[PDB]
Amino acid sequence: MQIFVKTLTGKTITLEVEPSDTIENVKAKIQDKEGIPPDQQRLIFAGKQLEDGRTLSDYNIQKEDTLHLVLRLR
Ligand SMILES: [Mg+2]
Repeated sequence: MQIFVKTLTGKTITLEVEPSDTIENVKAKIQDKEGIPPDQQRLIFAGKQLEDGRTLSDYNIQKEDTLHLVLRLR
């Protein structure tokens, strides 16, 4: 399924994912597309800060949901 990850400027990063993909895996996909190291990425959905070891399904993320990406220096 596709999900969207919005950056601070409103850019959409579209990812192809499965419900059993982890947040670690999502950050790896973002690194591959955008070149941003996973350790610099913070993902948020429905007000929750998303933990690397949990899955999309653990957060009830569904097709075409919009996550937010916030970045940190390092
Ligand atoms: Mg896969």
